[PDB]
Amino acid sequence: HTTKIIMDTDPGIDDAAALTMAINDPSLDLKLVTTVAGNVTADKTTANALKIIHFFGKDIPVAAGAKQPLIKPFEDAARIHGESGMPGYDFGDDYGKPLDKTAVEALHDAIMAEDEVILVPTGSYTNIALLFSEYPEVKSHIKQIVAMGGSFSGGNMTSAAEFNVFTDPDAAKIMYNAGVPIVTVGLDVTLKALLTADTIEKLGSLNKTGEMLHGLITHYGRPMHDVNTIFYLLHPEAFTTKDMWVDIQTDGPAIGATVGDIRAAYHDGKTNAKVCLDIDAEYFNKWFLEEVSKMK
Amino acid sequence: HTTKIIMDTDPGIDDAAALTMAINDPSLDLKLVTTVAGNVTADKTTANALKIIHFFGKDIPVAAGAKQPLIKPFEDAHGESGMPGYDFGDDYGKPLDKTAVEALHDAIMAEDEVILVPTGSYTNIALLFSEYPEVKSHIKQIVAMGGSFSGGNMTSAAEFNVFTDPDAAKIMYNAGVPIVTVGLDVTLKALLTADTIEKLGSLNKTGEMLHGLITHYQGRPMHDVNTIFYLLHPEAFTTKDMWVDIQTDGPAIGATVGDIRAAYHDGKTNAKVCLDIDAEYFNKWFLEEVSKMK
Amino acid sequence: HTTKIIMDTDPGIDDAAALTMAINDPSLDLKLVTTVAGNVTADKTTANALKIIHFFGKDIPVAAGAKQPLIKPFEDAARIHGESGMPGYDFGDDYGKPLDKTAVEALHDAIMAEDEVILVPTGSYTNIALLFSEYPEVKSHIKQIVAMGGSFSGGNMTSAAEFNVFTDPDAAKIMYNAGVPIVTVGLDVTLKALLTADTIEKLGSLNKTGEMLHGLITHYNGRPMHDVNTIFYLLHPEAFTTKDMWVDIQTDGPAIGATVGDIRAAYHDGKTNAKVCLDIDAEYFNKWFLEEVSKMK
Amino acid sequence: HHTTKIIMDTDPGIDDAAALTMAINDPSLDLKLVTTVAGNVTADKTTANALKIIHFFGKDIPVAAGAKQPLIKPFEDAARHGESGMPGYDFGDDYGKPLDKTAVEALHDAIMAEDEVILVPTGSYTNIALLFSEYPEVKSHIKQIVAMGGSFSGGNMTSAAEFNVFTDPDAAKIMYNAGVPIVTVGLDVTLKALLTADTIEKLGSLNKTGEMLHGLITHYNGRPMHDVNTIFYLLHPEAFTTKDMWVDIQTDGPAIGATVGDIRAAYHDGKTNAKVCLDIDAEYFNKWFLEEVSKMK
Ligand SMILES: [Ca+2]
Ligand SMILES: [Ca+2]
Ligand SMILES: [Ca+2]
Ligand SMILES: [Ca+2]
Ligand SMILES: [Ca+2]
Ligand SMILES: [Ca+2]
Repeated sequence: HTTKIIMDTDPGIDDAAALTMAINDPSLDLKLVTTVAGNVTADKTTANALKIIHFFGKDIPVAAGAKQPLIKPFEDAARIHGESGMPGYDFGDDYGKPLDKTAVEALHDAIMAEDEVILVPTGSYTNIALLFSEYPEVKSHIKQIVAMGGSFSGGNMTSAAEFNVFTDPDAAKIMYNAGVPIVTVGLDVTLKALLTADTIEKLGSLNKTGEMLHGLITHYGRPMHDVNTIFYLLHPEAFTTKDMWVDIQTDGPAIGATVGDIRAAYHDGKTNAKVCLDIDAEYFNKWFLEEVSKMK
Repeated sequence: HTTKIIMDTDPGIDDAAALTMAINDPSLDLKLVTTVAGNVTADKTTANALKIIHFFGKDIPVAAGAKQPLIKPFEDAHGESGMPGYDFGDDYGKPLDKTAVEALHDAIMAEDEVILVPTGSYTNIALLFSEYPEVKSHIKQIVAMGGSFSGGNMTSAAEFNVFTDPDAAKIMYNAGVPIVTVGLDVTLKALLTADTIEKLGSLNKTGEMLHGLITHYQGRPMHDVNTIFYLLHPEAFTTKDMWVDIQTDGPAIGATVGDIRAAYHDGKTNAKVCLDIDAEYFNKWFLEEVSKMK
Repeated sequence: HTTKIIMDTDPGIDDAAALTMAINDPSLDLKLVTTVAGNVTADKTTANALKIIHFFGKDIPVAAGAKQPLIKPFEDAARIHGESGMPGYDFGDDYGKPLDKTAVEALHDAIMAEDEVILVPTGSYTNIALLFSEYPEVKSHIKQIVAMGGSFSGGNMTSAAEFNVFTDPDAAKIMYNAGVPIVTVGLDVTLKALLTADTIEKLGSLNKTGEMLHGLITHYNGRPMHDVNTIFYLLHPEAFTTKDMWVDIQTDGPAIGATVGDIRAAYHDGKTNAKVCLDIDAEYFNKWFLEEVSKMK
Repeated sequence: HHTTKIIMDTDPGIDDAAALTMAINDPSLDLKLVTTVAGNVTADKTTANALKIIHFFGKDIPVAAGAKQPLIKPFEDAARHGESGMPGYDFGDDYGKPLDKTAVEALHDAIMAEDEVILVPTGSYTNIALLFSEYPEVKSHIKQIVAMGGSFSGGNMTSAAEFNVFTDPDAAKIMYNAGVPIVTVGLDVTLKALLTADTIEKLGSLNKTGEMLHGLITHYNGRPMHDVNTIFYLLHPEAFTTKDMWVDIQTDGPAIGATVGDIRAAYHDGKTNAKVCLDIDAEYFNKWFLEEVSKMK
């Protein structure tokens, strides 16, 4: 048996590393990749997902999704224009075409086709919120959501908020209230998931995949974000977790905050997320190299 | 010329009267009816739209839409149709095998120009504009039942359709498509008189049907039908272009906040707000239109 | 045999008419007038209150209060600059001085001196919020608050909000949550309290007070009267239709300054914090206004 | 040879007791006044606790009791026994009485008496918000506010919010928008300010002050020290890493009580209102704490 997964992404170098591990691990069956707009437009994140899938010679379908957040106007200060949004390696132009259907339509069809799937959002959550609103019947087919985003110890857009949640707080609130079990892979662990200078050097000489990932990773040691959704699916024993109630702040100066009820004081003992609080960084490094060494 | 219109509804007696006028006026071509959940489930509002369309012998397609608001949990306040006072029978046909969003996307992209007429909460319109922003250049305007600039009905601050899905209303009001706001400011003045309702019941089969719905619960304020009355008789309304914001949290959740002084938005407007109505002409019009029907 | 009252004001022509009726009614004992900043700064509203009290020759102390709202920055487009903020009559320049103490300190001393008082806020509620936070012991001495402000049917700063609440929504929230009984005299009644052209003509020829009030009333220019309806409520509650309900104050977002009435009683388990004024006998308001001013200087 | 004039607003509290100990006894500091606010115990009990500490050192530095409740946010009753709120030592019953005036009134008089003072709030900020609203004239007399509270890396009431800000977010917003320079002594540094087992053992054997502080510090089973870091900042700012930034207070929603730092300087046109403490020399904090207490009774 393989675990059926669907990835919703805004590649993005971090998403490229997540997709690399998901595509190549033989215990995972990646059914579908959807994209959302982020630091580049949905047209560019779509092209980037196609570039990674084509690099591995796979025919995994890509569906382009939401061009904008539900409500929060996208910060143009965060919008890179006339660039790829996934720099540091030449993929060529031979990478194929997305589906004609939207990410929401593709998610609905791919989820309803499976008894059980794990959904893995590594961008802002706009497509997931739209999916759950238009097709709430998908939820019984989803075992778990393993989401990159949030922080319980300090943000990156402000002190209070992490990028994926901050980009579409309203979509994050819909996802966090949907009643599907969530694993929160936030900055609490991703800032600890330090790919060492020694690991990054070894990566660049390993094979064509290692050369590609080295190019993306070194373009700007490196904390790895989105790839920890896949590392959690394969090695949950590498993480320390805590079940808690998570609320999304959707306005005011703390817009985009993932607020954890760390005391369990306010929600009558109810939880909606398994929050990732720590990671084995040594095993993450060993794992990352072991996995890439088996690829092209 | 005929105006192409698409109606998004939660029938509902008020939506029944709106659909009746839209179906039967020869200057309007109703391409599609979509439904949303409200006082009753999306399954029941879908059945109610199909009952009205079938009553006039039309095969106007119905697509069932959103079962719940985007964010705000629906206030539960069993057994009921949600459109009582007339027996439509069995045999009213079936919805499309796609969502309201998918049906709206296909029907709007097939036309150069359409008018969109939401008479429920705005969930399907917000989902449509988020998933398919390419529809917006095909929409001349939105003529929306909802809001109030002079006192609400769910609270003092908020009208039902906006209150039910404030987040969807915000998405619709920020989408850049021209809006006409048909709020409580005019619908509470659109009083169908006791004399009108009596004449309606004896007029014909449509009059009998509308009489049955209208009198199920002296005179009745009519809501959603004023979107169609606006399309056909804009001269019967007093309007003011203004900036409208949607309050989406706090005690004033669901408020349509009009910048009545134009103090806060650098003179920009996103809505033509209906502030008054010729109630006498509304009554005369309502009877004249129904007299031409079955 | 007199009702002890304290007025917190931002005069303002409407507050001048309220103070006029309160000073001159023999069933009322106006112990103190406090001021808050509004369309003009607190120094100007203080001067305006002193002008009205000095016009009637009374001993009534004035204490200057808050210069700014608690939290919401005062909208500069609503600030009237290099002006009195009470135009249409020259009182001269011999109107006396405020107390040395703040409005809050003067309110605390005047309320604690009475077993029972009625508080009558006709500006924004900044002083009352500060008072209840610093000296919650005053609340057992207050029989009720009769407040000018709010709307349950359309605002004047936006469609959602009335000026006095809009000006300091956080102060209004503190006041509305304080557990002192409130009567809300909002735009629902004040926009119906239309002083007719016939009344305003008769007012100007009545006596010195009528001449002074005519000067203030007709400076911009029939006229809706606001703040004076707090005093008309105290003297003639039979002139009003009221409804006890739960009122929340919106303190942020586009509906900032909204008084939200739970008109269905759906959300508060049947609890009430305000008696909301919904209708007024405008004919009696006119008759009363003329009858009262005819008994003055 | 010259002293810094300071005023402390406190809710003692073991952490405030340690802050007051250092402030009372440092020869470069002149503590003019202590005010109190309600927190984990009532304002009556925090007042008693400040008087106990002052009396322990043979001083009669005045204490003025302040606000009994937050401005707006109902006090979380799960966060309020027949308990002192400062256990682990018998201070006896000879500790004297607070001033008759409120904290606000005492703060206004003490600040206006000085050309320059530093204000040091170690509780929730209710008294400071009321002070700045009623007496904005104090602000030109205040060089700086050195505040215990906030976090830019994880809270203690929720993931988003620290206790002092969470307790009265509205008061914290008024303080952060008042235009007086702020030094933020948040959980970023106070959770690193670990008084070691070795330090706490040496403290207990040092003298009567060390015995008293040992009693309070070891009552609940090193120890992170909070409020005392305001005084450690005043004396040894070189022991801290700071960054000027714009700080907003979240006053509603699930992130209520958050101190939101514009860490990118993306949203406020490069304007700052706070010098945020991000790191501390914990080794020097320990050395300093022992050196200071060794010079006391
Ligand atoms: Ca990403
Ligand atoms: Ca769709
Ligand atoms: Ca409807
Ligand atoms: Ca005071
Ligand atoms: Ca006034
Ligand atoms: Ca403290």
